[PDB]
Amino acid sequence: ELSFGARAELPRIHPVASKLLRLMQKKETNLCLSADVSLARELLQLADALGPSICMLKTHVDILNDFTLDVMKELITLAKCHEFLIFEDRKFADIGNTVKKQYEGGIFKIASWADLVNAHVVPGSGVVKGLQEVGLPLHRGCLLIAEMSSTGSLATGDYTRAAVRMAEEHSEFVVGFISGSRVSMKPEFLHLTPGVQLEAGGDNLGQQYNSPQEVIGKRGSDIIIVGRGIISAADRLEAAEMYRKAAWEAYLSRLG
Ligand SMILES: O=c1ccn([C@@H]2O[C@H](COP(=O)(O)O)[C@@H](O)[C@H]2O)c(=O)[nH]1
Repeated sequence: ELSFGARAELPRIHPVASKLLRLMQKKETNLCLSADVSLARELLQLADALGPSICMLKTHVDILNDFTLDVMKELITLAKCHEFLIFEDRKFADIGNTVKKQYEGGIFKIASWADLVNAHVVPGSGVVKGLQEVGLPLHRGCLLIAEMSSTGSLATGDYTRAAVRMAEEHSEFVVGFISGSRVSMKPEFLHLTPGVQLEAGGDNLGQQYNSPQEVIGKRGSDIIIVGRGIISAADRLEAAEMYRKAAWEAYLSRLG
């Protein structure tokens, strides 16, 4: 079991994964902020204040009421300044020919600003092939959704195994997983886990929470993704620091 810094140097590492792992090690953070807000100003103020505490900022561009490409330029300035990646949680899930256009084009031009995107595996490997046609030339990476945090998830058993095989067969572009646990035994792949809070509970629409210690320490994931546990708190900086310290110590204690 290797440190993030050592995993950044693995022979088969993807450049996006390497950049991420190096800044995780440098900044002692394995926290991804889920910036689930509707105002550009709030997104940018969170990115600036929490930038030092996070390895990654996850977006849902399609809920920003005042999206423009200039907002994403300003977010990139902050990502470069504070050293974090931008992950658009778009969950591409269509045929290859369609997702290529949804990734490159339209109003959002996701591929122009997102270091990482993700995809569901249910359509078969054409979803990855279509994305990679845009993402490989743009030096991007992708995460496959192997497990989900929500009640009634069908991403279990053979489905999870299919996601791992699809990732391991598209390693030029796929850099890891959305999962609740370590699902790949190959250390070149990242594991990012949403459904994380310090306290037990859930929401009223099927979200289920587990703690950083559970998902990083016991379940062997790499990165926690935290939305409301930070966003709904009064002091979002202190909340981010609490989640960062929790995830980082769970990782260290796992390492030995
Ligand atoms: O299995 C998954 C994959 C993605 N997300 C996303 O991660 C965030 C979780 O936010 P919260 O429940 O921490 O507020 C949301 O943006 C949600 O869309 C999940 O919650 N579960």
